[PDB]
Amino acid sequence: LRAEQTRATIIGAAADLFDRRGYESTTLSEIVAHAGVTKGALYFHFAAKEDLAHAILEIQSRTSRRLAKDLDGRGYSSLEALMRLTFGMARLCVQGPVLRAGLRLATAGVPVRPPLPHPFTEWREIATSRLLDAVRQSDVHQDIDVDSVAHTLVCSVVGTRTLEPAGREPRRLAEMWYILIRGMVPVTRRARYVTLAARLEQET
Amino acid sequence: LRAEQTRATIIGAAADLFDRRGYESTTLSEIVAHAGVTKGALYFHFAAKEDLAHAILEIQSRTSRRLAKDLDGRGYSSLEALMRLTFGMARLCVQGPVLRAGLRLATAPVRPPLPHPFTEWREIATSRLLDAVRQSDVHQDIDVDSVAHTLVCSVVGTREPRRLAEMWYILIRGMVPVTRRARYVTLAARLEQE
Amino acid sequence: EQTRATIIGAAADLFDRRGYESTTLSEIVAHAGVTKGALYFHFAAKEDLAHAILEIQSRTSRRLAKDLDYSSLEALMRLTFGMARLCVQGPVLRAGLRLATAGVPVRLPHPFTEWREIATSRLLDAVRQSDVHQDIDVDSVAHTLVCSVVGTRVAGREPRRLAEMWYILIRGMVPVTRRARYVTLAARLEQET
Amino acid sequence: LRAEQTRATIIGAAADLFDRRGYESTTLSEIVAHAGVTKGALYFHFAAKEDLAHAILEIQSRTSRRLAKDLDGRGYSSLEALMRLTFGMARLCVQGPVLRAGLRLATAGVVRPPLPHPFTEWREIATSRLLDAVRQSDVHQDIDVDSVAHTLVCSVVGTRVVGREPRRLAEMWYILIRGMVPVTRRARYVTLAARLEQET
DNA sequence: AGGCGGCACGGTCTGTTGAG
DNA sequence: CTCAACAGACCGTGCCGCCTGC
Repeated sequence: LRAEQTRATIIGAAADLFDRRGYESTTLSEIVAHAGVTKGALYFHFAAKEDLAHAILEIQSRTSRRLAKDLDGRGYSSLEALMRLTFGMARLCVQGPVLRAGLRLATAGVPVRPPLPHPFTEWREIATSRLLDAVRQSDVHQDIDVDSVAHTLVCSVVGTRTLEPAGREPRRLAEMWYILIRGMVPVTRRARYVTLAARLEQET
Repeated sequence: LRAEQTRATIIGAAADLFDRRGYESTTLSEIVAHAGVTKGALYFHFAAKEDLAHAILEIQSRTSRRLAKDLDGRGYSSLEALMRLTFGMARLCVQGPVLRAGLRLATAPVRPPLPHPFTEWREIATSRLLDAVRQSDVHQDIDVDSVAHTLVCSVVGTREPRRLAEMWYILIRGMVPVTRRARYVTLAARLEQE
Repeated sequence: EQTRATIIGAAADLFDRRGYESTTLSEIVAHAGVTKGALYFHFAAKEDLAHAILEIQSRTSRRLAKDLDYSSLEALMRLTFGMARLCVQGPVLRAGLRLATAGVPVRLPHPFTEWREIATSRLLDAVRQSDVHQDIDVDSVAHTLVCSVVGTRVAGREPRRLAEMWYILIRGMVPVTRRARYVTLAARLEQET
Repeated sequence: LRAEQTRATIIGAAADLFDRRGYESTTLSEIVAHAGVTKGALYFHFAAKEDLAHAILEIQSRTSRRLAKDLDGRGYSSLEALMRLTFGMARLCVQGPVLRAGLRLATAGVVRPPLPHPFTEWREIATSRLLDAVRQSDVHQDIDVDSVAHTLVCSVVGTRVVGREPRRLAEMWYILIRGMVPVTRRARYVTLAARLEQET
């Protein structure tokens, strides 16, 4: 019946088990423990734990797909919506147990279920195709890089940060943009983005 | 240490399998068949599987101690020694897999009390990017962190070192004074291939 | 229902080659077209499926038993070439043959002690009519008669595998009197198509 | 090699459970406890339990060739060999479950050369040894050897073991001499066949 | 520094029964 | 005749350290 809800009950806890322990360390006895289900109830929705990793990566590529287009519509444009794009994933990497594992389950092991659209080329091209918009609007410089800044961006956005608690993850991201707009914005409206960066910290 | 090359060829294949697979993805089955010796010889140089991910990181932080002292033996500027160190610590993670596994192991667990590479590399910059402020090659206002948090996926997220100097421009155009900026900008693009 | 004969016939082609025990209840459902909740309204067990596929065999061995209209020795030799033309006719019977060989969760009488006890009655009654010698160990015959037809493949030539096998018995069992009366009754039963 | 003392302990208890419960039911957790080893001591000798088939049917096949070199040119005829050989398999069909499992695995392994296959290796030794048993009497000049080949191999099944084998075979041979052998050596070939049973 | 062996879970999935 | 969930061993083997005759 409505026990289709009793399916993300393990995903929201297999991600916390994926992000903290890693992939090849998450025992299915441990995953099925942090949930409230039995060894066979997990198999009814997932063939292998490789199928629990390729489906948990769709909950990431589809939760940033509806936050990079549905977030638009009205308000923000070019290099102004790129900041709000990050200050929201930075929240869901803290206030959400799911997609903070997808950032790790995309470097320490790619899933093996066809097809394989890698999420890094989904960020090193959603930013590039939006970074290209800032040159034709005088929001950034014109002599700067065109493709060497995108892979530089989705990079410091990661920064691993695990090592440190999830309290300085959305607030250190504000320092990343603080240094970035120093070598991009043509100085005139440089403080127009610092005013936004220092205020996007404590929200989603 | 005479015929100790037995353990010198174990970590050579142990690092290649820790890179083209993973840590636990690689078992002792192939790691002794891909190397070329029995398990009875493996347990004469190493105590366990974790002692490999403890003898590989301690050769990654042993190379991060030789090249770190080879730039302080000439006469570089503190900011110059820091930026010619990120091009040296990136020309090694492209060729040899014996040091690429340390890039792969220290991500998905080091054995105590060895200093972790992330904690070490992030404090190598802070110590260097502070004497680079005492020489007034870096402004005093900007917080020095500003560290390896940005120089992370330089090789992870995968000409290639051209991406390294591409972000050095964005840093110098912000933390380095506008006068001494013309030096380190053209002295970082001076050579991206060596 | 009609599906009662569906999850038992499609489950017969997946029983012989696989070996029953190695046949998953998932592939049975997938190869029958039914559901995993439809099987358990008609069987409720994979053990109850074996007893269900042997009952359609033992009740077709006693359904061919209603043929007591020739000589008592012939009302048995005709069953031999009447059984070889059944275990090749479709997946059924063969799946019952494959199941009876290995572990049989039977109980429908015994798997083979019905073809050894009731395939000797239609032979002992052929002794009191003097088609079989009265001074032979008759129980020693049925215990060593239900093989051969089991075959060394458990080609396609099976009647000749049994016709030139029946001849060995009709030389030391059936008297020299009516010996050819059943020798010729094998080359004529050797032709099917 | 002490492993030979252990590898023989595992393969023996494995064939005992193969003879009774079959291959598709022999629990691996029950073998190591029925033999006296551990789950890993078995893996050092057998990866998967398909190697408990190419190691059991390897003995069943080699012991067939070891019961042919003892009867090479010993002095037996071309039919006296198959007579003292059918009671040769009657040995380890009761005294040892090893070869007893060999005369049972007719479904498992369904096929991979150069495995002799326990039926092509028994139809051959029957057919290619009756070609000389049709010359020096013993076999009539009309009995198709290729037809009794598929009959001779099945017949060794005998009983429920597919007792009751070492005595059911005696009647199986006595009822087969009368219908294949001349009436001059019919009472002479059943001679060392009624006595060729009171010990096997 | 051997070949042989000790336990234990890694995950895959099996034949099953309560919601409605 | 259904979609759901149920526990449980099924077989691999991974990783180690006991006494072990090639």
